[PDB]
Amino acid sequence: DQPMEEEEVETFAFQAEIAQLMSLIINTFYSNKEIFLRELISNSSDALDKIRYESLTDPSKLDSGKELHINLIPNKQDRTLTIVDTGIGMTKADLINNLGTIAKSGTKAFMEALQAGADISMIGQFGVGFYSAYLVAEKVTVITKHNDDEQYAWESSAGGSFTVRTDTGEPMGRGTKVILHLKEDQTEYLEERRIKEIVKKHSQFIGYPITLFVEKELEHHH
Ligand SMILES: COc1cc(-c2nc(C)nc3[nH]cc(C#N)c23)c(Cl)cc1Cl
Repeated sequence: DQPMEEEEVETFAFQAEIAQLMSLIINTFYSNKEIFLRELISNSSDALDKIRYESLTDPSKLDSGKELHINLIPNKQDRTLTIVDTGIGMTKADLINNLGTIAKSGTKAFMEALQAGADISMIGQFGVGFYSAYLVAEKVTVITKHNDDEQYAWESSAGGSFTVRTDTGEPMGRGTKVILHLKEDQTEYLEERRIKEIVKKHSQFIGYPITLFVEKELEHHH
């Protein structure tokens, strides 16, 4: 009897300082947790800047999709908030290198800044704004697709490790999805009014379309 599907999953340890940062963030009380969304939208914008730049000299970079935009997708039934972009995306090595195993100077520097009295909202200036996701999320899943490459899924609940595997669910043309599985007391970020006010307040200068898709699984059809 054959399995419908089978795939290899790799588990990697976070570099020490990244593990420390994630513990501080996911565990500590902060009054301004809404900044996570700003940080994630900012990273999407950067990724969109990148594919756009590459396409300037090689238009075929956009064969996997010309539209450059950001989508925000609250799903109250799954208790997830997903941010999707059609940016450059990442290779498997990119995921492993850039989301856990190699620490930049900004990781330690940021924690030093916080100890010296800085605010968590500054996190983006240290290049680690992604991890601010764990202010509101207990688990984060990153689905990503780069040109000429397969679709991969990265995931961590911040236990000091993350997994990587091939994603065969729903094929993306190109880009990245960051799926936040929200903490039970952070479900306000699934509400339309909350998402809208946070984007209005913090992402006014993002130069790409940002579009809300309110997701609901229709009855008897989950
Ligand atoms: C600079 O540091 C990071 C960047 C990205 C990232 N990279 C690319 C190519 N696209 C993205 N879209 C949304 C993202 C987010 N968040 C994102 C991630 Cl997932 C983690 C880190 Cl630590």
